[PDB]
Amino acid sequence: SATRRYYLGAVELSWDYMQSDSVVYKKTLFVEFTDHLFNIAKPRPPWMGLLGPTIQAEVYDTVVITLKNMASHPVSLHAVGVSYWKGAEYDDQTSQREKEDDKVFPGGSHTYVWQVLKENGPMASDPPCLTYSYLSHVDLVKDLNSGLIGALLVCREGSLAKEKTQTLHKFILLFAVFDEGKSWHSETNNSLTQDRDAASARAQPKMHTVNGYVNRSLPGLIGCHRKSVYWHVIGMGTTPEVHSIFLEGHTFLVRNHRQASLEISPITFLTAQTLLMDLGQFLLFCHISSHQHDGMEAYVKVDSCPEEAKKHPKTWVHYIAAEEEDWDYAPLVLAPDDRSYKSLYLNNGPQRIGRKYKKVRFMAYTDETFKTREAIQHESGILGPLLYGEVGDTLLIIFKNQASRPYNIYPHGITDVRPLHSGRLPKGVKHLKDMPILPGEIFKYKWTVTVEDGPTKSDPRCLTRYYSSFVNLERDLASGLIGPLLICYKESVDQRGNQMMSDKRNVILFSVFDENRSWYLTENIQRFLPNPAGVQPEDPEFQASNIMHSINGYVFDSLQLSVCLHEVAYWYILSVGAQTDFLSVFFSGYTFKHKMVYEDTLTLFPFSGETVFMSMENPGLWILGCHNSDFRNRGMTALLKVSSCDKKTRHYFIAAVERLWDYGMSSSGSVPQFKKVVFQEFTDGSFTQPLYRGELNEHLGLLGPYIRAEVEDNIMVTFKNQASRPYSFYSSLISYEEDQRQGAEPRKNFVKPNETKTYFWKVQHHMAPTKDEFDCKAWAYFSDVDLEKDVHSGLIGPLLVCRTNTLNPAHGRQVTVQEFALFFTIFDETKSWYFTENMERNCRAPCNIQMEDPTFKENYRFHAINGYIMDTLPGLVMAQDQRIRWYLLSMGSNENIHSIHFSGHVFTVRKKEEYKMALYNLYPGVFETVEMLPSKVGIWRVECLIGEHLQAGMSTLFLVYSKKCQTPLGMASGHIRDFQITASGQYGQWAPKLARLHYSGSINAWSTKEPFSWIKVDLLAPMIIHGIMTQGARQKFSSLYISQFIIMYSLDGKKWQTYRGNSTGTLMVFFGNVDSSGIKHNIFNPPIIARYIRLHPTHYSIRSTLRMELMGCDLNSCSMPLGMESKAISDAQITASSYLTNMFATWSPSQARLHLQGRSNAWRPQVNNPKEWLQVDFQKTMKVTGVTTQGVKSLLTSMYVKEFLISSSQDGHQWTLFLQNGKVKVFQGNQDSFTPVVNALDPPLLTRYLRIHPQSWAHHIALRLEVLGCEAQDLY
Repeated sequence: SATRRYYLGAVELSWDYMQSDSVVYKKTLFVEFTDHLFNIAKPRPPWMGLLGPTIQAEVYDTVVITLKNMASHPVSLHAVGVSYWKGAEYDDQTSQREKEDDKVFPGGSHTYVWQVLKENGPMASDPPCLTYSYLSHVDLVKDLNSGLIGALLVCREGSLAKEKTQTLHKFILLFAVFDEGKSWHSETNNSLTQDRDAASARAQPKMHTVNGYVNRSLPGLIGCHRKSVYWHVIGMGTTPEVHSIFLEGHTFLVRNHRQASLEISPITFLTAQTLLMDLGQFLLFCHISSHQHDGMEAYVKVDSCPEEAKKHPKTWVHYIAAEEEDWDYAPLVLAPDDRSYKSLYLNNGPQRIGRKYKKVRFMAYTDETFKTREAIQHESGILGPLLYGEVGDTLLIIFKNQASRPYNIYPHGITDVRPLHSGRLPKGVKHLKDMPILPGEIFKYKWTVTVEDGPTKSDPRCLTRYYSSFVNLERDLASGLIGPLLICYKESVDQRGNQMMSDKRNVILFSVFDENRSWYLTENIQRFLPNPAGVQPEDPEFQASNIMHSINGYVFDSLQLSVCLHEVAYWYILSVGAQTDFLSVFFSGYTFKHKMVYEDTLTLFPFSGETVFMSMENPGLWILGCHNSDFRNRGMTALLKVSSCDKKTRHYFIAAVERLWDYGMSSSGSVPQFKKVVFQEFTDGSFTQPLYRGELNEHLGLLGPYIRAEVEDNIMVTFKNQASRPYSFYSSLISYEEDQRQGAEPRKNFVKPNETKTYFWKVQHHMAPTKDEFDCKAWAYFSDVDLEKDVHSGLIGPLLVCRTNTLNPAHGRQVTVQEFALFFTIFDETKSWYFTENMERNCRAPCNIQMEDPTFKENYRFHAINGYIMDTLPGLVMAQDQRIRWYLLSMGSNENIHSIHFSGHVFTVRKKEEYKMALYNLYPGVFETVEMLPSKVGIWRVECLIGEHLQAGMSTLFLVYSKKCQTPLGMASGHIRDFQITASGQYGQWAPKLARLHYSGSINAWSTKEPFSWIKVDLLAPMIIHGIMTQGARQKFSSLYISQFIIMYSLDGKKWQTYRGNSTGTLMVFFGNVDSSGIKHNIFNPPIIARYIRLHPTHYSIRSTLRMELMGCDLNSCSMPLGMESKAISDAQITASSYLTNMFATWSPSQARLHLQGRSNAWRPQVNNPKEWLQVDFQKTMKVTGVTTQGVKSLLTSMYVKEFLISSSQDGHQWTLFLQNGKVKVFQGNQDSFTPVVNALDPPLLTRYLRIHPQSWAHHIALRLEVLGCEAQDLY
């Protein structure tokens, strides 16, 4: 274990972005220093720029970061991906010492210790170094937008030394979107802002930047020739805004996958690897057009450095020509609907052109003179002839510009384009991509595929690329110059062109052809419109009619993809259009194999493309489209008509009961109660009595019941709508085999109010997790009547499909792993099905009801986790050292990208191989199952780090408790005072005060006479109650067994919850022994967390007499034993002043084990004096909650220390006698030799050594002690 010590410091510096180091924007950044004196800063490479110093560590390493705060605003240091103990200021219930790390005030410092453990180490199938980051978590939004961020690297064991020899040449890239408006250092005009507008200063424009440098001013990026340079990418977006980072002529490698671009969602860490096999000053630019206008571009100045079954290249002769054609977007559609949105698109008027437009389409030809067209199918539509090619293949693209405008041909994946025989390119034309081929010219191209652009072994068989004209980046695509390119792997495409066993080669283009930018715009205006003078350039309606959201160039289900049944086929999806945001492309009830993982949502970034692989077996007609509500409404749909290519019943009952749901504002002027519809499980088919939700299912919240089923476990879900609107039940897994009866009619569910419908399907392998995945895979079910509105209303629930023999048969769920499903989304109640009723009931006059007002929409917007806003989601309890399987999922609009983070925790993602991650980025429709191992006990916060998403409140608290803190809570010991105990009634003799365990006389618990007599005990603070003792009891010759009570608990004394736990019934019957004496100590599994417990006896054997004792530990679960009876500490650590070690009866300190008998059963010093001690070592700074001294009975004589002391020391020399308020606290040791006496330290002592001084004893000093406490940080 090598300790690596850094000295960080947050300093305010006048950053200047563009100008290598625009306007001088004040920024606060982490700056490393040489020593703790904080005088000299370590030199920084120029390419780092506005980025915190890199912190590197290996497995089993430890870092001691001393963070000073020289700024004028509070700063913390919250590392990600490493283990540490209590830098986040949230509710965790910890003392002042453990809250200092959460926030650091200016002029102060704190020594964080992010010890790296084996769980943080990369797996075998992972890159040698993993990319993480650290930041300031005081405010998140303002901190990130103020530049406070660094980098963190967790490499393999000893891998730093090897990296020194074979330098992997790692680059640290920060794709920051720093916005000066929402930063810690935003314009100070807010002070005395009257008559001095803050918007005059350009409204603090956001700066799309790379490492703090904008518009190609990165002065340090220098690669090496033939060098596999590694990249470490960190995204910094407070707002949910994406980026697409491209490298000129270079393709990245992430997870052994050929990423043509970097999908940089707001907060993302990834490790890339680009094999630099070329010289020149390349460009690292953002390709999405709205960000292409921005300045997120950089220089990659690669330089030379000193040195230390087709299988042949085949030519591809093609004759592509640009032809002017009148394209009909929706030719086979019916009349436009009244004056709806369809009439905006497919209708003709003074401001509307209609469905026909003048464009240019890439047309194939069978000759070099371009005088004979080929056969173009209706499926392709606007797409040109298909282009392909294995690695190392030449593509003779003979291109003729038959159209009246200069157009050319150029691929996007292939980086080697040769102009056939060496010819002189005209002046000003450096490459073949910007060649303006004049009309009639037949200039040719040759595309040689290289390994650097071909698919890898881990990648799918073919790659989804495209070819298009590049004379103008926007208008050429807007005019219909698009075509597919298939860079396939070797031994998969023959010399003819068709793929080896090309069953159904289907290409779909989810792209938007903005007809406002078509080259033939004025021609369309003066041809297809009656009076061209009526056209206004700035008319929003005229512009709106131009835009045509189309699939393959078809709008409003004009494209009918006739796919065969029982047939295996591929789908190369291409989102290359005017869209500036990702598309949640989905197939109706069709999971597709993507990244070696089955899923029913493919996220495609602009100018990208991902191939998928699905086997068609579900009959019936389906609607392929995008999850985006608006895009599907504008016409981004297609009929995936799949007809027959003619050559353990786990029953569930779900109802959409419309219940008044609040977002937890009651616990977080009246509480705004919103009416929402939610799935709900019901016991019987009449939907009268529902399944009550126990403590283990309390975390579900707004979600529906767990629809759990194993492989080949045919689910049967009966759904009856208890609502006002006709909702439905539909999950992506439902195999509608009943659609085979007729074949073509669209599926209808539309379950009317007070109507019932049955869904029955068999779970198949493709929806089950694979061998390399976890035990249970997550899905979702919702309503397909209106996906967006139904989800916004609250109809959503997880459908877990697990592997064989994973769910426990008795409980119906996997018990060995604590399953936990989460759902992140934004809930704008202005867009709910019940919005009118909710708004009337929640906001009455003088409310200013304005659906267009942004602040009004904010109030109805709720960034919630499972329906709860401010860390309110209850029911998150996990046992330490126990496997957990979180099912993270999210669904919604395009602003629904979240960065799930478990504070002080990391999780493995067995997606394709066993990968390791610490910040998962979820996309709408993506249902990913992860597994985590809880290390430290306490309260940690699950949160999304996406700026205002967390600021508005998207976060929750989960509790990790130790299953070893079962200490008595103080009932019988007298720690629980009598005034805290109250009851309602009593017996003739027994009283509520006299309820202590093993009390004097016949009194041993509480007893009562009148029925329905509850008794409650106020613990004055929430505690994890692990159970209540139940042994034999009696009184006045009345032998009585357990009284069969039911427990109610509450955190405030009002919200009384009945406990069921593992019980399927609404309550758990706490029975036990039967005569008078059997020991049936009740167990709370899962434990009860409440400030108030209450006992309600139901059975009345004799009168009510029982036997009880509260057993539980506190919130921090620090009552666990450090280990004395378990021999956790070695004999060498236990030293004594003297001992009476003998032959038969050794009296050495090594025999001080708790509850050990025999001749050698305890420790007895040679001299019985008050100055003796029993110093024990921990080898680590350990928190000591208390000391439980005990006596012993050596043969016949009974000896015990009646009173002892404590003397702590961090090294064994600085002994400190324990003192309570200045007077030595001499704990009461023992009263007999057979019963331990607990003596809690107040406050608990963190120390490496402590001494037990036996001030008083009986006969000979005897000490069978046992220390209590939990592990803590060292004092580095």
